[PDB]
Amino acid sequence: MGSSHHHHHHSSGLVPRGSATLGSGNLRQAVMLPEGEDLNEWIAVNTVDFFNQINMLYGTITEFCTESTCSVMSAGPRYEYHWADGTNIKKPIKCSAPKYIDYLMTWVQDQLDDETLFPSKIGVPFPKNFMSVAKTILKRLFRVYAHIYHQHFDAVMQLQEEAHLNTSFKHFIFFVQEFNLIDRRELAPLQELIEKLGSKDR
Repeated sequence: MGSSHHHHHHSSGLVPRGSATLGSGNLRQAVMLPEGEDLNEWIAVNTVDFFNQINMLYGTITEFCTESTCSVMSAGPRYEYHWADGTNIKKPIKCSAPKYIDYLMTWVQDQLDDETLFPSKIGVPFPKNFMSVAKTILKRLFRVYAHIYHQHFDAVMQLQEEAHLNTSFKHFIFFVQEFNLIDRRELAPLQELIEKLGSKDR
């Protein structure tokens, strides 16, 4: 009615900071054969590296994957996901991300440690066997990678470093593109995520 006085000042928004930076240079050499090495070896060399780099960053964000939200996966005695063979492998069972991922990284991690598809001794045919086996491995590395994007994109940011996922994607594409070994529809689900993200250079 008369002379009243009222005021309130407040503005919160303190964002935390303190992330580390990895100085990975001379990555170009890692994209193309070293000086002059065999191709069959190159493929096997980059596989362990590629899968190791992708499998490594996923281990930090994989812990984020929670809830049944995983399109339901097959795992367990009664029903489980088997590799190599493809005779009826699609049934609903209790299986989370860290669970299905295990079988994904397991298979891959196995071959990298299974002296048979790698160069060591004479026996297995690289230009025939290593190709079929390697084709199943490469497809697995990317497939699992996308998991971080779709299944838990936010999880990437929640871990401070997010550009890492996108950065590694370049080497995953540039590498296959440089040698021209791309194929399958796996490439389809790529132009979309790139367009949505955009292009930030400056």
